[PDB]
Amino acid sequence: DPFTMTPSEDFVVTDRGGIVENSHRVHAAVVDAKGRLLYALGNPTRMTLARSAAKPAQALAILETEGVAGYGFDDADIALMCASHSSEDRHIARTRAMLSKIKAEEADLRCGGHPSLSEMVNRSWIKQDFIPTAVCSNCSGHHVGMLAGARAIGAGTDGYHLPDHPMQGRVKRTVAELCDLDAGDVEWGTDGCNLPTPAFPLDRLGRIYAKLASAADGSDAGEGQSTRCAALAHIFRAMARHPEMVAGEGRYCTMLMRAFDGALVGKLGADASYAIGVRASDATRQLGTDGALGISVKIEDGNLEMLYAVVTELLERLGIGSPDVRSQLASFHHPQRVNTMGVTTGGVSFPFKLRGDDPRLAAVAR
Amino acid sequence: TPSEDFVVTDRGGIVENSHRVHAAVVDAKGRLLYALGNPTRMTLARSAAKPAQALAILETEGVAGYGFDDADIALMCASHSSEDRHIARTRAMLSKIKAEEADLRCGGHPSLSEMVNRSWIKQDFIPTAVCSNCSGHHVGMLAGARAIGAGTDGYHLPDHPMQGRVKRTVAELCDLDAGDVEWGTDGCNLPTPAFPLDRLGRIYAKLASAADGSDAGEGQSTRCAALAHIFRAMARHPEMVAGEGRYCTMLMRAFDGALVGKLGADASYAIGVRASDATRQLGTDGALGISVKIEDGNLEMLYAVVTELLERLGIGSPDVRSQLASFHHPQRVNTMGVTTGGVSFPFKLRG
Ligand SMILES: NC(=O)C[C@H](N)C(=O)O
Ligand SMILES: NC(=O)C[C@H](N)C(=O)O
Ligand SMILES: [Cl-]
Ligand SMILES: [Cl-]
Repeated sequence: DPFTMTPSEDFVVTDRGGIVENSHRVHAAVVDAKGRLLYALGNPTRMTLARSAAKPAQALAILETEGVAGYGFDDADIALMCASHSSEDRHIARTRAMLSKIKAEEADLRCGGHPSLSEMVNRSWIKQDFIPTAVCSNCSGHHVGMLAGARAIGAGTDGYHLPDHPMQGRVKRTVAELCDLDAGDVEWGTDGCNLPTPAFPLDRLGRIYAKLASAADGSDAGEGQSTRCAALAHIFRAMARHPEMVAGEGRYCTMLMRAFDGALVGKLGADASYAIGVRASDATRQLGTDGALGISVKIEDGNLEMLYAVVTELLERLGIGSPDVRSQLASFHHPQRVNTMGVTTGGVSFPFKLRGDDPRLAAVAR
Repeated sequence: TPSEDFVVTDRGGIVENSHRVHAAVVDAKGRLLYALGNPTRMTLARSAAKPAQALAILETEGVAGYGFDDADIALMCASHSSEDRHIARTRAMLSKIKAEEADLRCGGHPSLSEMVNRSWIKQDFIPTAVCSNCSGHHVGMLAGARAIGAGTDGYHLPDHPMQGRVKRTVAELCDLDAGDVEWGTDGCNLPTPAFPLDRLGRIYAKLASAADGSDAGEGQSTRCAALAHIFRAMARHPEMVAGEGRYCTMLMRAFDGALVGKLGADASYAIGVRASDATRQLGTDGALGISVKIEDGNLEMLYAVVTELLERLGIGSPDVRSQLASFHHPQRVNTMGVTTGGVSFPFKLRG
């Protein structure tokens, strides 16, 4: 019965010959520039570890640290501070360039190597028996930013990654401020790169990216801006102009931002979160808001292939982009289900229902 | 009405991911003894149905003349890691039936073992049909085709007599009518069945029950005798069923003949447990079957839940199950060696 559909039924499902294989619960929030909730799937206020979808907010703490401007970080450097890069050689090279700009060494990094986020890079590493190091971390440009901030204020580079360090005090404050949350409403764990990483309600992730895109609109319009809005507009512009620094070739974030060519930024969080800040457009206005928009997504079970499918389907349902823009993401939207002899064995479907109904139909966030 | 049963991973006490678990524990006739989630969930068994499909091969007239041995039969029940020793046995079995690799209708794929696949990548190796994790099963299907004079071209299509036999045999083992088993196409290009999750447990209860009756000298039909043979072959050659470091191999080695277990792609699992003090404490006087499906398809979580289930059920000693400790509580350690989180099992088995 379609007249009693509920948030708890918001799934992305794969099939084999029409028989259900796997299904994945979806949570999504679409918010305006003040964080007002416009559309939802699942539980839009789910307490969620943002993971690297929080890196642009952490990068604002770096950019607002007195003295950092003196180092001459350029837009590509700042995109790398916002990144989960593929450890391509240009990412490793830019990390070494940034270390030189602040006169630090790779031994000053407290993040660690891992297998590349790109299969193609990993394949090359395997052939050469290469063991990744700190400078290869997908979060290396962010760790260099944190080192830069520590040096700028005279705090010292030892322990920049620890919560008692002044840089982490600044990060924690800035994240809660961008979310419009009290400190006790943001929880903190330890990330794969060994930095504190925040958790907060999923819609406030959307809220951070609606503020990024709104700042981009204020800047493009020539409006006087606070130092913070100017810094948010700089982050937006850096990500959108250097999206390959944010991820890498073949990566969803890079292909999404190239496709939209300035109209939005997007960023992955590990274990299948996603965030998008959408500049004001005919599409946002048709959706019922006069400003910018933020979108945030979490796949409950952590599946990345399903995340990219769902995010792409969500952009289509919200009317964001053109069929031709979004067709650049078609391999993510409808993942190949082809067996070892080249026969198509099934596919992906999206039995979820965006909600903004009989008044008696309860939408219990689940 | 199924309850909400999850395995949950956390980072610092904060929920990261959660995975819905379905499980059925059944006795030798298939009566439901304990459950998680929806124990009758319609579920693609994938390679957890390989032993049942292998019974069709073993029951085919003339197949006994090829001289397949127990390790060979274990390969027919396998999702092996494409180790060089699995490749060699696939070629050996092709020689017993006078076939060649071109006769195979499965395709190569990245190895189920990460270590094997990195070895292949380092050497620019392109896997072929003989490397398929289901190669031994395909060689069995070729064997049955040749045995009845069916012709080896198209042994994998539903209208081939071998597939007619497989289709009929799966439903019989499940105790289902033909129309209660649904069929899709597998990664290896064979038909593959879907049926209620509890019937998967039932198949494996029948495997273990046949082993019990064989070990006791009982009046066994030809079918029970072959089910017993399948159980013995898997328990005696668990490295053919999977490979080094693989959960099924380590589970079966740990238990040393008391059970068999088998993985299904997209995170199904089946165990047939021979009658024991453990099963008697669980309230049944014969063998027992266990089947499990992680709704979202996560394998790490599957292995964790299966081992937690063995512990809840008291199957094995604590010493035996501690051999699976790395699967039971997967590592949650970051790139700098710091423990960042863990796995929890906030569910209760319902009886
Ligand atoms: N892209 C990511 O979310 C990576 C994550 N920040 C980590 O270090 O584990
Ligand atoms: N292990 C498996 O279930 C493999 C599966 N039978 C396939 O061919 O895709
Ligand atoms: Cl497939
Ligand atoms: Cl981690």
